[PDB]
Amino acid sequence: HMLTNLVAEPFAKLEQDFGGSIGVYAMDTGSGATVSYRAEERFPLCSSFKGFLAAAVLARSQQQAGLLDTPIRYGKNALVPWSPISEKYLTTGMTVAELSAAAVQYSDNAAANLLLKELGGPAGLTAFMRSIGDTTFRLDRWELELNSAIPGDARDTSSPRAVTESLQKLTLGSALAAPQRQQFVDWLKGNTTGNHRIRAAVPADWAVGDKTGTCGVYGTANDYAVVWPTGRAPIVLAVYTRAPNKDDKHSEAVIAAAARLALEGLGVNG
Ligand SMILES: *[B@@-]1(O)O[C@H](CN)c2ccccc21
Repeated sequence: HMLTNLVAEPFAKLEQDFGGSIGVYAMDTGSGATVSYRAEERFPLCSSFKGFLAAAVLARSQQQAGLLDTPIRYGKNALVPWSPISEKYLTTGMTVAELSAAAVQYSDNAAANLLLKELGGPAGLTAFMRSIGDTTFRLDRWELELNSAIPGDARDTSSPRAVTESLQKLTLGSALAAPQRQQFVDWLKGNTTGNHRIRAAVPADWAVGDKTGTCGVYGTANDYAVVWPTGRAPIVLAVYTRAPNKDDKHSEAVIAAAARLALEGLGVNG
């Protein structure tokens, strides 16, 4: 507690202007100081689960040395909306590693569903998260049904805090072996969908990896990231949003602004 919210930031005004709710957890891994706002509330994961999905695949690859190289062929019926990479390889197949990279870096939905099947579905991914000590995360459905973002529905949700804690374990801690940890970091660093979210609050000369989520309804969107400011320890953070009405729009700018406030609250000069 002593190191949580040492410096208050105007998150309430930000979410009121947005017309919804913002949840933020940010950790300075050097000192343990944190910024926390609605951090234990549940928010829909949307596509943000795909980062943890790739981490679960990497964990399995520690026991299955041929897994990442395995070629996966799929039919047209596997190509659900927003599959920008896997649609280009329908006639050839893709490797497990390629599917994982596409799920992380392009939010590819066909890739995500194929990898979910490899792990035993939503319960298999949930079990992986339990195995690293995350008791909050739950995945319940597949793409695209998991994006419904219904107010009060706990399916396919986590909390900003648990997201940040799990992200820390996987990217900086010991939940993955060192080679797989760096592969997970590298996939996050190569994400293409997050330039207007946490990255927009991070100076260009700092390293950063992230995974976004956008549900398309209920103003529900999010991003989580690991950030390496030069000269100090890395920061891990998560920013999640939702809003009360089905046709409320999400805002990338609100996510970037919340990330800026989190970094300011931690005293990280940007
Ligand atoms: B997921 O939140 O990320 C992508 C991009 N906005 C996507 C598309 C369609 C459904 C879910 C998701």
